[PDB]
Amino acid sequence: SGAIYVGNYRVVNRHLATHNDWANLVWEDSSRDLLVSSTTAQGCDTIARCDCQTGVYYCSSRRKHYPVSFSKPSLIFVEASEYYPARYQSHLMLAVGHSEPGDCGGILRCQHGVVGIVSTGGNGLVGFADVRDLLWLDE
Ligand SMILES: COc1ccc(C(F)(F)F)cc1CC(=O)N1CCC[C@H](C(N)=O)C1
Ligand SMILES: [Zn+2]
Repeated sequence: SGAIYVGNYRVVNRHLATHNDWANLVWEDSSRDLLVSSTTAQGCDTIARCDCQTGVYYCSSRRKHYPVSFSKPSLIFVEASEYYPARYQSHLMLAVGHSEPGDCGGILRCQHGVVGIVSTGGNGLVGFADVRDLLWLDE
């Protein structure tokens, strides 16, 4: 679990979104595994606006933060689940690192701020859904 709170927005994994998130929907994209809902309180997370390929993520299954190198956002296959069919997920970045299903929502950050959130994992790999292109999160 986990979310990004920026301004009057809450960014979560779409597959983990709640009834309130769907009832206060701003935007969602199944192909990115993202959902943004509105909030009644101001968020202060800084979204990074950069092309960094190094950063630190929070890994709930280890109660620890890990430094990682990660790929540029791209399309990558993801197998079925209670949430999605086998398909390509866009705006996804991979890194070598530990992750388990409940790790989705963990923040990845670089020196510029929030980069994205854990969305996939498996094989000693960790996938992050990028949020740096969502310029409207600030305005
Ligand atoms: C961080 O997640 C994982 C990490 C590890 C594993 C391992 F296979 F090893 F058991 C599995 C996962 C879970 C996973 O990748 N997905 C299930 C939920 C929806 C995700 C999506 N964005 O389509 C895909
Ligand atoms: Zn950066």
